Amino acid sequence: GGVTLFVALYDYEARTEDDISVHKGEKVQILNSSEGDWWEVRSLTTGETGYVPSNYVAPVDGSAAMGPVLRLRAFYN
Repeated sequence: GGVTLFVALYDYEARTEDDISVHKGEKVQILNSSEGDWWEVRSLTTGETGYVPSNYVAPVDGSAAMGPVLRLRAFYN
């Protein structure tokens, strides 16, 4: 099957040469989630890659979201 996409929850502004800026709502592909705190991602709006805080992204779909979110997603699908 295809990639599981993630979405930026919050705006994040890159401060160094290692991180990347993302804007809330932008989708990303996860490249390296082998650290808990910082994840390497590909921006699906710029094509750039770099690290963002793991807590600033969440899966777009799937099954780990709280029950009310799963129910609302199903209702509007």
